[PDB]
Amino acid sequence: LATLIAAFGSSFQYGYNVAAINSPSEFMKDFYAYTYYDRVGEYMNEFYLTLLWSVTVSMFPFGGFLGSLMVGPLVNNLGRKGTLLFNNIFSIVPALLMGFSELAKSFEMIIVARVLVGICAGLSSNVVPMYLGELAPKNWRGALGVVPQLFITIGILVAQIFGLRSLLANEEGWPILLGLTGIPAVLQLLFLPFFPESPRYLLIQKKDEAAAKSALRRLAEIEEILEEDRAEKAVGFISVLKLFKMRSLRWQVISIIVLMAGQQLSGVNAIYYYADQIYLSAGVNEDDVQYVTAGTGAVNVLITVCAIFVVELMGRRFLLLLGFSVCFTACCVLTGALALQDVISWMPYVSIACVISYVIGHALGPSPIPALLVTEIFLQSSRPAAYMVAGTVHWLSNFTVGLVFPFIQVGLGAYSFVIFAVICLLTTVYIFLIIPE
Repeated sequence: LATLIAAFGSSFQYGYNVAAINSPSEFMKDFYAYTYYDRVGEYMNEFYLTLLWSVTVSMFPFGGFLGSLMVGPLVNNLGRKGTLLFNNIFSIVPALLMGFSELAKSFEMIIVARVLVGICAGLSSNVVPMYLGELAPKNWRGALGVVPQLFITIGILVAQIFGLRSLLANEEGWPILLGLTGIPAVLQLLFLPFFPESPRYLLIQKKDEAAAKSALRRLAEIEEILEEDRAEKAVGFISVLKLFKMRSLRWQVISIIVLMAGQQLSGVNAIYYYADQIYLSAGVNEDDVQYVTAGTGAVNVLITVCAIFVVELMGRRFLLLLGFSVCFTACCVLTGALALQDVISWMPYVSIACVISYVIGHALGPSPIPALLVTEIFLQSSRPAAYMVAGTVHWLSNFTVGLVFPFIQVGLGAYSFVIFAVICLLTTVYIFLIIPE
């Protein structure tokens, strides 16, 4: 039960690394600045420290983009569980890199570690539902729709409570907080080895029938069912180019690009990355920020443990529309209470509610649904190529929002969220006019 739950818990390690850089950030930037003139001797420019931190944060979703490309040759060779072991021992390297980063320097042990810890996440985000998908029985499969998403939300919360001002978030304790991401990796390297392998991979790729049957009975019925990896071999798979070329799939491709971009450019990760800096940016006391972000993640989990049943029962289109609308109206009123701060103390309580109300709205339609629709609206042939398009749009949008947002709230100030409302509005219009159930 516990190890069964901790088997797919690689999603937790993703959720951890997303918010893991929010809390220590204040104490971390100092580490950059004084390390700089402890070598060079001159102070680092105010902008370049902001440019360098934007890199630290945005290397993670960039690494995921690279790492998500490798999932194809890896699982076609190493296997599902095999690849899952590969990145785990490979996840220890960036983990201890940040943990011992206290010793030498940030320039490598952090930034180069962030891209390396991103490769693991972008890689597992495919393999994990892939490994769990082939193991699951025929009829009962899709119960995993919001299930790993729940673990991502917990990872965010854990990083926030461990990133509390009191516990690991401080000058001396932050490397322990960063390096703590390797603990569930070394924890998974224990329980997973005696977990069953992939039956579909062993029979088809490895051509071993005895290896497929033995792991099947743990759970020639399913054995002959795997002949659908033969029938599908003749059907072939559409390329990424032919996706755009096909007039049949155009309003599909256009939609997932809009959904994946809209989801990420909505500024959802702009929060979990920058939440500490976001709350400070309006009404919140320097002490209160570390406490309120921890609550924002708690709310996020409560909505996610809800939306698992809500997503399938309430429909695909409505929840999607309702979400981007809430995320739109929460941006206006926020940009908003940020704009005029003279009404304090009346304003800041509103701003905090706006961030919470945004999280709630995004955690229903915008976050879970787009990934689901790609599996549905695309045929088996175009499904592998469709995934890559959606994936590339997701990570690179995630990349840019993590990149530009410090410069946005620096440049646009209290208007920082105006660009997100424009996105939410444009997305809500598209998913209204075009996308049906």
